[PDB]
Amino acid sequence: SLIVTTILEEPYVLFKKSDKPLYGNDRFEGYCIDLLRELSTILGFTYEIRLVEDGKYGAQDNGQWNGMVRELIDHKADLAVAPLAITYVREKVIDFSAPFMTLGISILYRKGTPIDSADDLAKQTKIEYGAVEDGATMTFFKKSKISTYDKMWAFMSSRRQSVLVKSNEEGIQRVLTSDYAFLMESTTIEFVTQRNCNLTQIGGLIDSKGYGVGTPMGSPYRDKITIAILQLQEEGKLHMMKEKWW
Amino acid sequence: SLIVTTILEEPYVLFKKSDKPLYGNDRFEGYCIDLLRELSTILGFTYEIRLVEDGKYGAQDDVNGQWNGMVRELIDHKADLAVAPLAITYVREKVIDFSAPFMTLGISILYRKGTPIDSADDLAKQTKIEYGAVEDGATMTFFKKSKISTYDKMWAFMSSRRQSVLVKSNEEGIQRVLTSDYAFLMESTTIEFVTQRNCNLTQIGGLIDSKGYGVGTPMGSPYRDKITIAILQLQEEGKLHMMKEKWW
Ligand SMILES: C=C(C)[C@H]1CN[C@H](C(=O)O)[C@H]1CC(=O)O
Ligand SMILES: C=C(C)[C@H]1CN[C@H](C(=O)O)[C@H]1CC(=O)O
Repeated sequence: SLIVTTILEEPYVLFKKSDKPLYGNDRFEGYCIDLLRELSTILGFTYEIRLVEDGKYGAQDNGQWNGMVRELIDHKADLAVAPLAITYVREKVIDFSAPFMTLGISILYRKGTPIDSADDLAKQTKIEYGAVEDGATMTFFKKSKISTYDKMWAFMSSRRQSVLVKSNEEGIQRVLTSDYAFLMESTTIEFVTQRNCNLTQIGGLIDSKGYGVGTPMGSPYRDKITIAILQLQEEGKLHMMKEKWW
Repeated sequence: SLIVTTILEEPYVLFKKSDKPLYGNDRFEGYCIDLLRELSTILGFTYEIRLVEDGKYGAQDDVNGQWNGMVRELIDHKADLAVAPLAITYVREKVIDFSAPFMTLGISILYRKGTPIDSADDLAKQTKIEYGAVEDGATMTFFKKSKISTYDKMWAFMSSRRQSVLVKSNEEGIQRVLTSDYAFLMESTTIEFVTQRNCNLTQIGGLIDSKGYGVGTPMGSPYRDKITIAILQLQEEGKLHMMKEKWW
């Protein structure tokens, strides 16, 4: 039996709503749960789903790793199945399957302003902007030497206290209730904009990355999961699953 | 010193044009060459570029189970890396390893502008307009393996007309499109290069699937995750994007 570490994030993983109380794996549904189930069928493993205790994805603080990334490092889990960005920093410490979805950083804002691009935000200060603290998105800006993104980070880091948030939900509410643009992942933006008609992605994608299944470094499951993902992708299951949940 | 297998394909890999004949790695330029050089700098390896002898990418001979092309080179440890527009596929992954993708693309349709043909389904449900792909390439293999109804049907068509509608290069496919009533199934990245250069050609519909190109290594090779890590760095600092801009 595999321990599968995950995190609450709609529509990837959520508590299934029902009257009768649900137990163990039944409690969960979502794109990632469907994925996990499809993988389980192809590969022939059983599993226990567990929500990462510290509720973090995985960042380096003292140099300590946290979240689902730490769980894999310490062998406290076999797989991480969540919207976990495949990144340089994470890849040095864990392994990732080939990506099951592709995405990019982009901007969440209200409809019908003059704001048209990242550069439009960067060259002003009236409209505040930020991102989830210590997430892949934030780290991209923190490390970027592209001139526009450098400026944005200078803005964000200096207003760290007030513009950086602890979740996508927190960021979304900010956008809805104040003059604020949220830097978030395009896949999540798409879900949100379908459900709030007054909101909209601004500009295009700022970068490119994927979500992958995480495994402890050197794990034999890696390429097995990779092969499974490619199979699923080519036969259009991954696509149906996106269509289902979006 | 690493042995790097590759193949001539614009704008990924090409012979540098010059009066004086050039030697070794100097002979080559392109997106993939730039990539290889950037990887070499990050990882600190030296290398020798070699064009794959049989001039194939990699399919399994379905009579005798022999692999060919760059995939075969890696399997046999005749090379350390394959750097080319080598699609990361289910069948190939079972026999070699791939880095994380340096480019994302998908199968699409190259056709002439301003017909009623709008999708793969439109092609599949007729026979007047012929269609095909590079023989034994990733695109053909996708249709050959697909259980999607429309694609299954397309493969029935193609395989039975194997004689005449499957081609040996992108270039051959393109000439076909230009000079007869034919739609060419090819990779979207290549479509884009081509359409920028022939003003009467266009992409029909959207992407039929999604895949990446990755650097190939022999299974269990340690180079894998090193190269992957290098690719993620290059992707995150926007160098991969600049490189595409440069060559397109
Ligand atoms: C905090 C969110 C939910 C996570 C999700 N994926 C990204 C990650 O892998 O860290 C983060 C998005 C972001 O940083 O904007
Ligand atoms: C025969 C072309 C040039 C190659 C290139 N990449 C794909 C591959 O990795 O096989 C093939 C495209 C295709 O099959 O349409």
